[PDB]
Amino acid sequence: GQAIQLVGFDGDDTLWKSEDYYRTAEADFEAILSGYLDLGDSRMQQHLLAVEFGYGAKGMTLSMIETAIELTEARIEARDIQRIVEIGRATLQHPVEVIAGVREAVAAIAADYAVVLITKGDLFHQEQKIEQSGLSDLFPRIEVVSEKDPQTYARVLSEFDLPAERFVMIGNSLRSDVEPVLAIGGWGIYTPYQDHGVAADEPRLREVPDPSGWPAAVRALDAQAGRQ
Amino acid sequence: GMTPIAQRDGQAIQLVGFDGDDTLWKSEDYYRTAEADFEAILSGYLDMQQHLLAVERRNLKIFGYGAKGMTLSMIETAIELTEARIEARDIQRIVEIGRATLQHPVEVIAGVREAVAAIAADYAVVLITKGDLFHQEQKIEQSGLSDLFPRIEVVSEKDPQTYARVLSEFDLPAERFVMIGNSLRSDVEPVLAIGGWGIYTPYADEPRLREVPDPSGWPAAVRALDAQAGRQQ
Ligand SMILES: [Cl-]
Ligand SMILES: [Cl-]
Ligand SMILES: [Cl-]
Ligand SMILES: [Mg+2]
Ligand SMILES: [Mg+2]
Repeated sequence: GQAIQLVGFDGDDTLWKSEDYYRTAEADFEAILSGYLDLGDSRMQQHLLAVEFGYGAKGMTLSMIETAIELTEARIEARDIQRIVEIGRATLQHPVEVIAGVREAVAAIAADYAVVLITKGDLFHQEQKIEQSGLSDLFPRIEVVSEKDPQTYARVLSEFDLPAERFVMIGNSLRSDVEPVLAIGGWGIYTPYQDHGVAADEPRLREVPDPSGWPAAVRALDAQAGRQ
Repeated sequence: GMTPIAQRDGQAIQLVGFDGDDTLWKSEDYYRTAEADFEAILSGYLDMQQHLLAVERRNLKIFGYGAKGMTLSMIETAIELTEARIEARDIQRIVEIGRATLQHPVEVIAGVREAVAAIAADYAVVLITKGDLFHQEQKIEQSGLSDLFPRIEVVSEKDPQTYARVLSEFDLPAERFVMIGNSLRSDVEPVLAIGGWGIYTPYADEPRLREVPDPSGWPAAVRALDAQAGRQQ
């Protein structure tokens, strides 16, 4: 006898660090290009954007490769393309660091609510991050998906036989973690770490600055769902 | 995530799993084309070559299966084979091979749709495949067979533990599951290992397996396996 029954959690940049490592890869990529191009010139013009193979580490590497070949008019040396491959390989072999307060927060939540990890990305690398994280033991239901759109979240909830009104999703993206869930009648917790359509006065949302606030926020949303 | 199958009385097998690549649709043809285009690029450097297995075997452990990792392993192999002589323009060409493979035409194999529909009349059906989730999802949509495969399960590896996990979610014991595929090693052997049944259809002994040369034989094979299963349980 309670309103919210299930709490979902994003992976990358919610449960564990990810973007930091992609920023390191990007820094290394630009260092390679700086041997060929004047990158201190508002004039380049990437457009890594255009070459997205995907947004995961494999897609990033192929995109970095195409970009480098394009921007250097195919003058880039094979030895330096090998260095871009080593960036992706290094990014793929990154043990993920769990975000401080996350294990405590999930444990506290898992004491009163069912939980599910819903992560979009490369299946292989995401399974590796889940394993590396040590968080498997708190998540008996784990979903890796190719897209976070309303229908994918709906499909997930349909497998739990649970209406969206009894679900809270926690994530670092208003666009891909909160908005789609609101769209099907759910609740969100946003912990920031792609314009989105979330209304400035959205009542079914809390912004929680760090994971230590997630349990209180779930309970707050649960009381609201009970009154509403 | 799979959800428990409604099991029917009066039959023993309840669920039939299908592989995709080289079972429901053509795949290997396109990978062989990829490999011949790769060799054609290399031919301008060297008098394929099989430094490629070396590289792919070590990269499996970071990429898993699929065309994206294949492309990166090809780049790495070409740079090795040509002692870093390979032109960026030709590496460009390797990336295009990979791009082409990632959108390869999905041509369903003769007789498959009728076989699947026939089986689906009496049994739950699931598509179980390893590799790239996004690419495998796109192949089922390109194929035209989406209406028959609402249940779709992409895994990182096809091994007994994985198959057992999939079945645990359907809440089904392995003796009520048949798996159909073209690879003995990946499709059939791991399912036999956890106590299931197998149909082996290679893409051009063992009482719980049938070797069936083409898909038109699959529905009869399922029925025969079901009959055997029922006499034992
Ligand atoms: Cl990717
Ligand atoms: Cl990913
Ligand atoms: Cl694949
Ligand atoms: Mg995230
Ligand atoms: Mg196959």
